[PDB]
Amino acid sequence: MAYSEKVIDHYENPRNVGSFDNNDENVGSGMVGAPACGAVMKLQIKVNDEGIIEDARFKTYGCGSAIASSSLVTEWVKGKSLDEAQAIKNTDIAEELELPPVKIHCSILAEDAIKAAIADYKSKREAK
Repeated sequence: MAYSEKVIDHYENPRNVGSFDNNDENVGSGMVGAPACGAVMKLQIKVNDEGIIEDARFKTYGCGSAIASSSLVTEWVKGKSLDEAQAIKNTDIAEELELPPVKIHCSILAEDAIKAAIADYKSKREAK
């Protein structure tokens, strides 16, 4: 973990783009990153009483081209259950957009980021 000269980003001074304004007593957050990858995958989700994903958000964070691995995992979780989304395998996200051989790991973070949110939701109702 180095200084990483790429902090404090702003797109023309947005207005909380990719967020549902604070939590909703049932929102899970998933954040993942890597040292050699030099990036972070942040995605939002919304689960109901039943336990199914009804809403899925995503925020930008990292210097690079538009990441499809995130926009793909988001549209997939949108309407999927907790187990279903957590069942997703990077292999599916890899062949989905056919990521480059440069850092295939970029695909593993896509499925790993979404899961981080599912595990965060259960923690919101586990302690209350």
